[PDB]
Amino acid sequence: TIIEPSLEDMLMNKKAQLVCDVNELVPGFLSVKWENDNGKTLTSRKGVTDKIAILDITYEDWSNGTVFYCAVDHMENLGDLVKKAYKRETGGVPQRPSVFLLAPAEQTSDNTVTLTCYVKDFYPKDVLVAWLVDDEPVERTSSSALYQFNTTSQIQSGRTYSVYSQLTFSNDLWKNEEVVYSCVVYHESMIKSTNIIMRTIDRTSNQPNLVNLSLNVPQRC
Amino acid sequence: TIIEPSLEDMLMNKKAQLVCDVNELVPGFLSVKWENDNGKTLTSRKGVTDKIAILDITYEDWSNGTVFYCAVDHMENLGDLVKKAYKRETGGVPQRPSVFLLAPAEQTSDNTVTLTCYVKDFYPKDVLVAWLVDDEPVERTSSSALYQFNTTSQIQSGRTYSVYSQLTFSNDLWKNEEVVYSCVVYHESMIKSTNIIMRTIDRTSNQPNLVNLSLNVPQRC
Amino acid sequence: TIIEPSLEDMLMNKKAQLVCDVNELVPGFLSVKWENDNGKTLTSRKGVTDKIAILDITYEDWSNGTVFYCAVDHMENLGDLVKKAYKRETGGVPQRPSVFLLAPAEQTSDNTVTLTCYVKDFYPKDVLVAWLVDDEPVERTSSSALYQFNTTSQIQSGRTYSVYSQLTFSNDLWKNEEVVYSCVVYHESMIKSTNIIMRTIDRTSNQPNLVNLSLNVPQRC
Amino acid sequence: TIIEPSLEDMLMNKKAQLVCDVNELVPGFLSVKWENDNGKTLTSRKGVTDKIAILDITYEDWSNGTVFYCAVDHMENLGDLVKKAYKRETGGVPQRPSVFLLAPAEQTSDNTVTLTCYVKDFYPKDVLVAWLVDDEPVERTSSSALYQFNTTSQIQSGRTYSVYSQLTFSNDLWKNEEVVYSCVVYHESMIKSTNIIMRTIDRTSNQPNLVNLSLNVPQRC
Amino acid sequence: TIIEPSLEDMLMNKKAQLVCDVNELVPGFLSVKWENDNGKTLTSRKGVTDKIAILDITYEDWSNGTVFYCAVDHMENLGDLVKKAYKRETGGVPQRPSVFLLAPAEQTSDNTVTLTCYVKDFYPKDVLVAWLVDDEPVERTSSSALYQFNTTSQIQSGRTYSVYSQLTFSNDLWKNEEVVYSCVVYHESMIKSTNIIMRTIDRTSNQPNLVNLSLNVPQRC
Amino acid sequence: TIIEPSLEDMLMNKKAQLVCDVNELVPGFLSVKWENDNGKTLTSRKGVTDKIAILDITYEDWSNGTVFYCAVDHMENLGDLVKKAYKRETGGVPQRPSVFLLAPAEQTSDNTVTLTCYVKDFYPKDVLVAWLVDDEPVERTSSSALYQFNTTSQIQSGRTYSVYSQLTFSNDLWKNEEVVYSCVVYHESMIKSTNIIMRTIDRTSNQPNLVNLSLNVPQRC
Amino acid sequence: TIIEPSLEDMLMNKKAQLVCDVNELVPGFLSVKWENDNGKTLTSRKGVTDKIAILDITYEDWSNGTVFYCAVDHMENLGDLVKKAYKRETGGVPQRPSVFLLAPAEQTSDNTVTLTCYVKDFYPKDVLVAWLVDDEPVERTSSSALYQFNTTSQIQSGRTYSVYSQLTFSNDLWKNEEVVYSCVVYHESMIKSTNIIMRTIDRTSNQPNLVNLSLNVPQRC
Amino acid sequence: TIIEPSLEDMLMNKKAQLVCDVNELVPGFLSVKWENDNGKTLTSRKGVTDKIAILDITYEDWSNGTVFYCAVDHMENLGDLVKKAYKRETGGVPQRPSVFLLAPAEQTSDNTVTLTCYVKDFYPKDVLVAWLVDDEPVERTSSSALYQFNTTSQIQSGRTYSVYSQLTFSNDLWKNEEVVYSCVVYHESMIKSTNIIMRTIDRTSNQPNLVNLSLNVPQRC
Ligand SMILES: *[C@@H]1O[C@H](CO)[C@@H](O[C@@H]2O[C@H](CO)[C@@H](O[C@@H]3O[C@H](CO)[C@@H](O)[C@H](O)[C@@H]3O)[C@H](O)[C@H]2NC(C)=O)[C@H](O)[C@H]1NC(C)=O
Ligand SMILES: *[C@@H]1O[C@H](CO)[C@@H](O[C@@H]2O[C@H](CO)[C@@H](O[C@@H]3O[C@H](CO)[C@@H](O)[C@H](O)[C@@H]3O)[C@H](O)[C@H]2NC(C)=O)[C@H](O)[C@H]1NC(C)=O
Ligand SMILES: *[C@@H]1O[C@H](CO)[C@@H](O[C@@H]2O[C@H](CO)[C@@H](O[C@@H]3O[C@H](CO)[C@@H](O)[C@H](O)[C@@H]3O)[C@H](O)[C@H]2NC(C)=O)[C@H](O)[C@H]1NC(C)=O
Ligand SMILES: *[C@@H]1O[C@H](CO)[C@@H](O[C@@H]2O[C@H](CO)[C@@H](O[C@@H]3O[C@H](CO)[C@@H](O)[C@H](O)[C@@H]3O)[C@H](O)[C@H]2NC(C)=O)[C@H](O)[C@H]1NC(C)=O
Ligand SMILES: *[C@@H]1O[C@H](CO)[C@@H](O[C@@H]2O[C@H](CO)[C@@H](O[C@@H]3O[C@H](CO)[C@@H](O)[C@H](O)[C@@H]3O)[C@H](O)[C@H]2NC(C)=O)[C@H](O)[C@H]1NC(C)=O
Ligand SMILES: *[C@@H]1O[C@H](CO)[C@@H](O[C@@H]2O[C@H](CO)[C@@H](O[C@@H]3O[C@H](CO)[C@@H](O)[C@H](O)[C@@H]3O)[C@H](O)[C@H]2NC(C)=O)[C@H](O)[C@H]1NC(C)=O
Ligand SMILES: *[C@@H]1O[C@H](CO)[C@@H](O[C@@H]2O[C@H](CO)[C@@H](O[C@@H]3O[C@H](CO)[C@@H](O)[C@H](O)[C@@H]3O)[C@H](O)[C@H]2NC(C)=O)[C@H](O)[C@H]1NC(C)=O
Repeated sequence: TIIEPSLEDMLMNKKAQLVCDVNELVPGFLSVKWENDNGKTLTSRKGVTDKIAILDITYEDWSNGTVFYCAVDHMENLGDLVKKAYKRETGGVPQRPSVFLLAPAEQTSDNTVTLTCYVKDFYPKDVLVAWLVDDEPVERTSSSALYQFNTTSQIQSGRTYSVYSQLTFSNDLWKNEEVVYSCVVYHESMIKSTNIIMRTIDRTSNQPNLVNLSLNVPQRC
Repeated sequence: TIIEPSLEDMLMNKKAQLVCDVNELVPGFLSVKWENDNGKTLTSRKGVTDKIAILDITYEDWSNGTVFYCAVDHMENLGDLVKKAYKRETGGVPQRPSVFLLAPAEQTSDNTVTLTCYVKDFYPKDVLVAWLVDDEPVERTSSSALYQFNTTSQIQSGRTYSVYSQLTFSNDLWKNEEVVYSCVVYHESMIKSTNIIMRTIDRTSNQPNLVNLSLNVPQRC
Repeated sequence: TIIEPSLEDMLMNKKAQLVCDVNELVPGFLSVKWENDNGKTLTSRKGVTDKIAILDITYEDWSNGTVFYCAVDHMENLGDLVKKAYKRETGGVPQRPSVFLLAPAEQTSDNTVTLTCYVKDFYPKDVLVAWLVDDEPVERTSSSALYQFNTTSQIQSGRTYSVYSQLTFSNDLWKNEEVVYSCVVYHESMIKSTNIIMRTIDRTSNQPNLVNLSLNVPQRC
Repeated sequence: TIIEPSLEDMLMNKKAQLVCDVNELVPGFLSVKWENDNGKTLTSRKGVTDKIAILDITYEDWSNGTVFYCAVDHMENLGDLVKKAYKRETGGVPQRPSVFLLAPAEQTSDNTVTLTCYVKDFYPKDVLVAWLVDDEPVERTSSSALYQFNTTSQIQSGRTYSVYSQLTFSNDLWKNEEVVYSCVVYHESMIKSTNIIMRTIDRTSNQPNLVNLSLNVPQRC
Repeated sequence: TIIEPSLEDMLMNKKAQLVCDVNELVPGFLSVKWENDNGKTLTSRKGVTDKIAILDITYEDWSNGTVFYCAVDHMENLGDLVKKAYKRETGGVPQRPSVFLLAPAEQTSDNTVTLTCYVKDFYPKDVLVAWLVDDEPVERTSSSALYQFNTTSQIQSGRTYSVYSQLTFSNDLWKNEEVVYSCVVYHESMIKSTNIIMRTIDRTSNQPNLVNLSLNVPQRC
Repeated sequence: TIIEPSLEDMLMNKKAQLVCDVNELVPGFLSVKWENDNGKTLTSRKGVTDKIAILDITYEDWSNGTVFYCAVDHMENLGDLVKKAYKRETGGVPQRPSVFLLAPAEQTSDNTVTLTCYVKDFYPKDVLVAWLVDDEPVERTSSSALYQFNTTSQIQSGRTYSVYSQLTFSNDLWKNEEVVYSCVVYHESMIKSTNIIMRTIDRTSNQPNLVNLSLNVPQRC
Repeated sequence: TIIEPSLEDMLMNKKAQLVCDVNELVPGFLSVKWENDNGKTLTSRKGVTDKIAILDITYEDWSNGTVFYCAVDHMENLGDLVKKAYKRETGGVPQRPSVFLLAPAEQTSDNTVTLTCYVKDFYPKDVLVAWLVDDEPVERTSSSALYQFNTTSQIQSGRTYSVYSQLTFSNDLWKNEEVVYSCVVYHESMIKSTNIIMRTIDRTSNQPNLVNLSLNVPQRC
Repeated sequence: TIIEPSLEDMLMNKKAQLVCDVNELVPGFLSVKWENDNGKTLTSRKGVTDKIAILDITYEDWSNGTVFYCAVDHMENLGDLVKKAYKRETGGVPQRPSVFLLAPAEQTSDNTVTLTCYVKDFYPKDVLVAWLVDDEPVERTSSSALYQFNTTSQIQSGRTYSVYSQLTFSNDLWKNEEVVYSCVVYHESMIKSTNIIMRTIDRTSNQPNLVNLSLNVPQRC
C-alpha cells in the first residue's frame, strides 16, 4: 500500500486531496478505508478504482500536523490490518529560501543551453520549482517540444535543505530570439503574501563584460 | 451615495466585498438596501455604520458582468429613489501585459533613487502593482518608512492601456544594501496560474567582469 | 460650465486665452459673462458659439494669482447665478525639475520600442513635455504613421510634482541607428533663460564590451 | 543484505574490493559466500566481521561486465538462498563529459558563499568529484571547519546523465587576494579534468574579476 | 555714423530696437532723424544722448527686408546729407545648421581646458551661441567669474556660413565634477517650434577599454 | 593708398617684399615714393604698374620695429602729402602657441568631413596655417578642387590670441585613401629651431584592438 | 687627412661650410690648400688651427655635384701631393621617404621607455633625424639630461635606404608628464615646402583598446 | 689580412672554426700560421686555398677570452710580421636580453609591410637574430622574393647594447588572417628566446586583432 502527498500548489488554495493507493494486489481485495488517529469514522470518497481512496484535506489539518490512517480490509487479510499512516514532519519556524538564478556557462560552439535555479536554506522539506518561458508555464507554452525541466534531490546540511532545478533547450533558440525566463518557487514560508517567489533572466539584459581566449599549441612535430 | 470597486488583490482568491457608502448626509437617513437588476431582494450585510452596506461577491458574478444596485431609502427622500448601479465593462478576450523593470538613472550625488516598473498592453483596466524589498512586502518590513512608492494614472491606445509605478528611497541604501528588489504585477490575464507577473533586480553580488581561458598543449602529436 | 487653463506654451509668450464653456445645455441659454472678483465689468470676447467666452490674460495677472469669474445668465436660470471662478494656487517658490531619460523598452514580440522621459520633483504644476526626432518636433516629419507620444498626470509626494512621458514607434525604425531623439520640457522655473530643458538619447549607448578569440600556434619540439 | 560498489578512485589503479554486507540480522547468521554466475567456487576473503565478505576485482572483469553473486547460508535460512548479484549497466561507449564552474552565489545574510560544479553528460552512471584548494583536497589542515562539500543525485535524460556538486565556505576567505579552487572529476573515461576558478584584482585599475581556467597541459616532471 | 543690427535674441520675441549712433563728432551736432526709403516721416524716439536715435522694429519688416534711413542734420553739415541706410540681405530660403561638439583640449602645463561648439553651413548670417553649465546660462552662476566664452567671425564657403565658439575654464573643475556642459544655438530657420538647438558633452564620454591581469597557478606533478 | 604686410612664409627666410598700392585713382597720378621716418631718401623699386611700389625688407628691420613711409606725389595732390606709415606693434616677449588637431565629429551619413586645427596663445599675433595631405601642399597636389580650407579671425583674451583652421573634403575620401593629414603652423616663436609646428593624423593602418599574452610553465620545481 | 661633410640643417639655408682636417701629424706640417677640379685657385679661409681648411659652399654648387680638392703641402711631403676630394653621389631623382612613429612596447615596471622613428625608402643617402619635446629641441631643453637619443646605421635594399632613430627616457616620466613628442626628419626631397617631415605622438591621445594577461605555472614538486 | 668571428649558432654546440683570410695579395704569398699569445706552435688546419687558415675552437677557450694570433710568412714580407690577433672583449657579467616586436609598418603606396624586432639590452656584443614563419626558417622553403629580412648595426648607451632587425613582404600575404611570424635570438647570456606575432580576427564580430606572445613553455618531449 502506497500513499501520495497532497499537491502543494493546490494546498496553496487551502484545499487538496490525499489519495492512498493499495499495492497488495497479489491476493484479492475488498475495500479501502480512511480513519482517524483515534479510530473514529472519517468520511472519505472513492476514486477511479476500488483500491484507491481519496480524502479531501484542508490547510488547517495539514498544517496542524493531524495524522490520518488508510487501511485495507481484504477478506483474506482481515487477520491483520495494514493501517498505513500519513505522518507529516512538523515543528520549527519556517525559513525563507535563498533563490539564485545562474546564467548558462555553455560556449558558442556548444549545442544546448541550461538554466539552473538554486535554492538554499529553507527548513520545511516540501517545496516546488516551476518554470515560465515568457509569461506562460513551459508545460503549456506553444513551444514545448524543445524544453526539458527537471529537479534534483534535496541535500540537507543542518536543519535546512537545498535543491537545484534545471531547464535545457537548444543553443540556437537561446542566441536567436529574445524572451525572459523565470524560475518560480512555491514554499510555505511565503503563505502570508504572494505564495510564490520568482527570479527572471534573459540573454540581452545581462551584459557581463567578458573576454574569451583559447590557445592550442599542437606541439605536433 | 458613492461605491468603491472590490480590491483586485483579494478578488484573485475568488472572493471580495463590495461596500456601498452614502453621501446624502445633509438630511436624515433611514436605511440602505442592496438589490438586483430586476429589483429582487438581494441578501446583504451591515457595516460599522448604518450608512455602510457590505455585499460579498465571488469571482463568478464579478467576471460575468452581473450588475447590482445600491439604494437609499430615507424617510424624506422616499419620494425618489437613488438606485445606483455597479457597471463594470466586460469586453472580450484579455491581453497579457509586458512588464519592464527600469533601473535608476540618477548619479552618485543625488540624495534619492527611483526604480520604475512600466507595465504595458493589458486590456482589462483593473491592475495592481506592489514591490518587494528583499522577499517581503515593502509596506511592512524593517524599513521605517525609508521606502515610498506611488502609481501613476493609466494611458490608453487602441483598446489596451498602460501604466507606470515608482519606488523611491535614499541612495545610501541603494549602494550599501546588497539585496534584491522586485516589482509584482497583479492582473487577471494569468488567472490560470500564479496570478502574478514579477520582475527583479538583484544586487547580492557585483562581479562586473568575467574572463574565460583554455590552454591545451598536447605533448603528443 | 467647464473652464480650460491657459496654454503654457502660449504663455511663454506672455499671452494666452482663457476660454469658458457652458455645460448647462439641458435648458435654454441666454449669454455668457466674464467678470472680476468684485463683480466689476471685465472686458471679454466672444468665440465661435454664444456658449463660449474668451478672455485675454497676460502673464502679470496669471502669475500674480488674480481670480476671474465666468457666469451664465440664462433667462430661466437667472434665479441663481453659477458664477464660476478660476483660482491658480501660488504658495511657494518654484523648483527646477531634474529630467531623466530612462532605458529603452524594446519588444520584438510586436516589433515596437518605447522611450520614457521622466520629470522629477518640481513645485508648480504647469509643465509640458514635447519630443524631437532629430531637430524638429515629431509632429512634423512622420508622426502620422510612425511616432506616437503621450504624457501621464502628476503625482504629488510632498510639495513637488513628478510626471512620466513616453514616445513609441516601430523597432524597425529603432534599427536605423542614425537618429538621436530628445525630450524637451517647458516649465515656469526657466522663464529667465530659455524656457525649456532638453535631454537626448541615441540607439548606441551603455553597451557592454566583449572580445572572443581562438589561436592555434603549431610548435615543433 | 546490501552491497557497495567498488571505489572509482582505487579502480583508477586497475584494482579494487567489492564488499558484501548482510542485513538479515533479525535471526542468527552462519557464513557468507562469494560465487560466480554459474555457481562455481569463487575464491574470496573475510573482513573484520563474519557478516562481511570482501572480493578483490581487477579492472578487466569490472569493465567487461562480469556478474558475481553474494549469498548468505544461515542455518535457519538454508531453506531458501538469497543469492544477490552485482549487475553493472554496460553499453555503448564512454562519453567525454563537459564540466562547468557556475557563478558563485554570495549570501551576506549569513556571510557564506557557495561554488557549484556541473557535469553535463556522461553515459556510464559511475562518476566521482573532488574539490581542491591549492591542492589540498581534505584533511590537509583546511577541511576541518572551514570548507564543506556535498554532491546531489543523478538526473537522467534519454541515455545520459548529469550531476551538480557544491562547496560552501565563509565569505571572509572569499575576499582573499588570490586562491585557486579546483573541481577534479574522476570518470571511467580517464578524464581527470581539473577546472580552476579564481578571484583576481585588476592591476592597472582596481576592479573585481572572476577568472575561469582549464589547463590541459600534459606536462609531467 | 555707424549703425548696430537689432539683437537676435530679442527678435526671437518679435521685437527689438535699432540704435543709430553718430560718429561725426569733430564738428558740432544738431539733431538725429530716422526716415523711410521714400524719405517719409518715420516715427522714432531718442536715447540717453541727443546723438542716439532709437527706432522700434517688428519681426515682419525686419524679415521682409525693408530698409530704413538714419540721417544727421548738423547746422554746419546741412550742405550735404549723410543719409545712412540699413540694408539686410534677404536672398532665398534659409538653411539649418548641423552643430557639433568637438573633443576637449587640455593643458597640464597651463592647467586649463576648452570646449568647442561648431556650427556648420547655415545660410542666414544671424546666429547666436550661448553656453549652459548644468541648466542655467554660464554668465549667471556663482562660478561665472571663472568661466570664459567667446565666438569667432563667420567664414562663408559658398552660399552658407559657419562659425566656431568656445568655452574655457580651469582644469580642476573639469576633472573633479559631474557637470554636463551644453552649447545653445539661436537661429532664424529653427523658429517655428523652438528658437534654439542644443548639444551636450561630459568628461567620461569616449574612452578606451583596458584589461590588465596576472596569474600564478602552482600545479603539481 | 593701401599697404600689404610682408608674407610670413617668406620672412621665415629673412627676406620679403613690402608692396605699396595706391587707391586715389579718381584723379590722375604722377609717382610713388618710399621714404624713411626722418624723410630720408629710401631706395625702392617699381612694380608692374607705376602705382605699385616694391621695397625689399629683411627680418632685422621688420622685427626691430623700424617704420617706413609710402607717399604719393600726384601733380594735383602735391598741395598735401598722404605720407602713410607701416606701423607693426612690438613689445612683450614671444609666447609659443599650443596646437590641437581635432578629428572630424561627423558620422557615416553626411557626405562631407572636416578637420580642425586650433592654435592658441600666440602673442606676436602673426601666424599662418597650412595643411598637408601626404607630405605635399594641398594647393600643389593632384587634387586642388577636391580640397577647400579657410581659417577664422583672431580672438583676444588678454595679451594673447587664438585661431581656428578647417580643412573640408568629401566623406568618400575620408574612408579610402589611407593617408597622413597634417596641420602646419608658421610662427616666429621658434625661429631659432624649425620655423613650424606640426600636428598629424595617421590613417595608413587600422588596428583598433591589440592583445598581449605571455605564458610560462617552468619545468623546474 | 680626413674631411667632414657639410651640415645639412644649414644647407637648408642654402649655405654651409666644408672643412678639411689633416691627419698626417707624424711629420711636420706647412699649409693647407683648397683647389678646384682643374687645379684653379679656389678662395678659402683658415680655421682654428693651420691644419684645418674651411671652404664656404652654397646649395647651388653642392647640389650640382661639383668636386673640390683639399691638399696638404708639407715641406717634406711636397714630393707627393695628397690631394683629397669631396665626391657626392648624385645619380637620380630624389624619392620622398615614408616615416612611421612607433609607440613603446614596454608594459610596466621596465624602468625605461623607448620611442622609435623609422624612415623608409629615401634615395639620397643624406638625411638627419631630430627629436622635439613639447616643441622644443631635446638638446636645449630644461630636462635634457633626462632624455637620450640615437640614430642607427643605414640599410640599403635596392636603390633606396632606411633608418631607425631612437629616444629613451624613464618610464615614470612617460607616465607622469602628459606631453607630446615628435620626430623631425630633414631630407632633400622636401626642399620645395618646409624642408622637413614630422610625426607626433602622445601617450593619452594614442590609446587603442588592449588586453594584457600573463600566466605563470610554477611546477612546484 | 682579415678574420671572421666564429658562428654563434655553431658555438651553441660548444664547437666552431675561426678562419683567417689574407688580404696582402698584391705581392706573392708563402704560408699562413696560427699561433698562441706566447708564440708557441698552435696546431691548425688548411682550407680550400693556402691563404686561408682554419682553427677549431671549443666553447671553453672562446668564453674564457683566450687570444690567438694569425700570421703571414711571405718570402718578401718576412722582414716584418703582421701577426694579427683575435681579441673579444668579455670583461663583465652577462645580462638577459629583452625582445620586443614593434607595430607593423604598412605602406599601401607600394603594397608592402615591414615587421620590426627590437633587442633592448645584451651585454655580450655578439648576438644573432632569425625570423621564421610557421615554425620554418625564412631560408627554408620560404627564401624566395616572397620574404626579405635584414639587420641593423649595434648602438650602445653605456655598458649595454641594442639592435633592430626587419622583415618585409607584400601585404597580400599580410591579409591572410592566420600566420605565425617569430623572432628567435641567440645570445651568450641565454640560449634561445622566441617571440611570435599573429594577425587574427575576432570570431563573434569581425574586428581584426594583432596578437603577440612569448611561450616559454619548455614542453620538451
Ligand atoms: C550531504 O547531503 C546528504 C543528503 O542530504 C546528507 O546526508 C543526509 O543527512 C541527513 C541529516 O543531516 C539525513 O537525514 C536524517 O538524519 C538524522 C540524523 O540524526 C537521522 O536520524 C534521520 O533518520 C535521517 O537519516 C539523511 O538521511 C542523510 N541522507 C543520506 C543520503 O545520507 C549529508 O549529511 C550531507 N553532507 C554534508 C557534508 O553536507
Ligand atoms: C494619452 O493617454 C490618455 C489617457 O488614456 C488618452 O486619453 C484617452 O483616450 C481614450 C481613447 O479611447 C479615451 O477613451 C474614451 O473614453 C470615453 C469614456 O467616457 C469614451 O466615451 C470614449 O468613447 C473613448 O472610449 C479616453 O477618454 C481619454 N481620456 C482622457 C482623460 O483624455 C490619450 O488619447 C492618449 N494620447 C493619445 C495620443 O492617444
Ligand atoms: C501619490 O500620487 C497621488 C496623486 O498625486 C497623491 O494623491 C494626491 O495627494 C495630494 C497631497 O495629499 C492631494 O492634494 C490634496 O488636494 C485636495 C484637493 O483635491 C486638498 O484639499 C488637500 O489639501 C491636498 O492639497 C491630492 O488631492 C491627491 N490626489 C489624488 C488623486 O488622490 C498621493 O498622495 C501620492 N502618494 C501616495 C499615494 O502615497
Ligand atoms: C529528471 O531526473 C530524474 C533522475 O531520476 C529522471 O528519473 C529517472 O529517469 C531515468 C531515465 O528515464 C530512469 O531510468 C529508468 O530506470 C528504470 C529502472 O528504475 C528502467 O527500467 C528504465 O528502462 C530506465 O533505465 C530512472 O528510473 C528515473 N528515476 C526516477 C526516480 O524517476 C527523470 O526522468 C528526469 N526528468 C527529466 C524531465 O529530465
Ligand atoms: C572674443 O574675441 C574678440 C575678438 O578678439 C574680443 O574682442 C577684442 O578684444 C580685444 C582685447 O580687449 C580688443 O583689443 C583692443 O581693443 C581696444 C578697443 O578697440 C583697442 O583700443 C585696443 O588697442 C585693442 O585693439 C579688440 O579690439 C576686440 N575686438 C572686438 C571686435 O571686439 C573679445 O573681447 C573676446 N571676448 C572676451 C570675453 O574677451
Ligand atoms: C641589408 O642591409 C645591408 C646594409 O649594409 C646591405 O648591405 C649593403 O648592400 C648594398 C647593396 O647595394 C651594398 O652596396 C654596394 O656598395 C659597394 C661599396 O661598398 C659598391 O661597390 C656596390 O656597387 C654597391 O653599391 C653595400 O656595400 C652593402 N653594405 C654592407 C655593409 O654589406 C644588404 O645588402 C642588405 N640585405 C638585404 C637582403 O636587404
Ligand atoms: C649611439 O650609438 C653609437 C654606436 O654604439 C655609440 O657610439 C659608440 O660610443 C662609445 C662611447 O660611448 C664608443 O666606445 C668607445 O670606443 C673607443 C674606440 O672607438 C674606445 O677607445 C673607448 O674606450 C670606448 O670603448 C664606441 O666606439 C662607439 N661606437 C661606434 C660604432 O661609434 C654612441 O655613443 C651612441 N650615442 C650617441 C649619442 O650617439
